[PDB]
Amino acid sequence: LAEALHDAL
Ligand SMILES: [Co+2]
Repeated sequence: LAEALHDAL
């Protein structure tokens, strides 16, 4: 999750 969001943002 943390990484996925880091990228999406
Ligand atoms: Co990434």
